[PDB]
Amino acid sequence: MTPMQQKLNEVYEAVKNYTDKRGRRLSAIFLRLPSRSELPDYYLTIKKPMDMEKIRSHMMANKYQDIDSMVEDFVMMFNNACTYNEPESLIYKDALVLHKVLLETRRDLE
Ligand SMILES: CC(C)(C)OC(=O)N1CCN(c2cc(-c3ccccc3O)nnc2N)CC1
Repeated sequence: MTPMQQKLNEVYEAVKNYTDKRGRRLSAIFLRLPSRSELPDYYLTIKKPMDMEKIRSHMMANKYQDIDSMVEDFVMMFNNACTYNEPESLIYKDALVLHKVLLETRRDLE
């Protein structure tokens, strides 16, 4: 695997694997967004749906030319979560924390 592919897998795994101070894996809610059949209202609040399974499949299909492209999908996903849920909710706070982890991970790989 190229250094580019190694950095992509590392960024993805940092987000996926992060746990909080009590061991809770924050990424669990962001793996699979329910379909529009199951969750119509989300697809009207949210222009471009995104979840980690989609990011993972783009990564296995090498569709990421650089790291910036992967971060954009992650930031899109976390912005989506912070649009659909209110700031006081757990999912909003989990999105904010994983967003910070994402950027700190990209920075550490600079
Ligand atoms: C019972 C039924 C009505 C089907 O609802 C559910 O099963 N839900 C579970 C998922 N849930 C949410 C997912 C995301 C989310 C997921 C992946 C990526 C980004 C995201 O924002 N965000 N906010 C939510 N609150 C919506 C409600």
